[PDB]
Amino acid sequence: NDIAHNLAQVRDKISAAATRCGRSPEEITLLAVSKTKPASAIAEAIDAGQRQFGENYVQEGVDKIRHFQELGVTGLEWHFIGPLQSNKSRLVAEHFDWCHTIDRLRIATRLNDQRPAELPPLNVLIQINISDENSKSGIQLAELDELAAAVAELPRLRLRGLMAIPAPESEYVRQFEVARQMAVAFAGLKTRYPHIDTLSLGMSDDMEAAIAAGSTMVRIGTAIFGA
Repeated sequence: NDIAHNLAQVRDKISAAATRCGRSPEEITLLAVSKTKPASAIAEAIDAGQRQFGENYVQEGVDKIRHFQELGVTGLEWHFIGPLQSNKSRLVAEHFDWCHTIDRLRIATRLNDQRPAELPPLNVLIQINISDENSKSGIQLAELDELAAAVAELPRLRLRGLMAIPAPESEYVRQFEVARQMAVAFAGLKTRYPHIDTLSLGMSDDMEAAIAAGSTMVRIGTAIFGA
């Protein structure tokens, strides 16, 4: 396919979905999910104006980060959106700008400790397992207040909101209901904690329900880079 054309098509759908439910299209960040795609494909996306990329595997993501740092491309934002094992946390703390997958205090404390002080604080989301019994990633909502309080004190992290990967769901009604559960948790978090502004929620198949429910960031891979 053509990455530049796909990017425009995805941005159009995001913009339409926001407009339909009265939201401004600027409220929704497109996170281009480049896992398993070569740097040359990311390079095409960059040449077409895309600046935020999400990677699922640490060494793959760090190799790409270094590649575009050495080319001297600036303005990029790299999000780690895969599960994080403790033996790979240092590479994430030293190179990524965001991490969506905080689901236990020890991994956040490791990231905090391994983040150099000269870098900006690592932007982190707490991941909720909202509806997926087949996943072991993410916390239950009942554990959120406690974990958020603990994570919030880490000086080299910045708690920015929540992420979830709901169980696959074909019914729009259930897509919206599950997404609203996350939006409701997001809003409650936003009242007490400072600078809560990111709800990472939604991919191609549930994009409309996620945006209608209150997502601020959709994660799109196949529809941009192909399969």
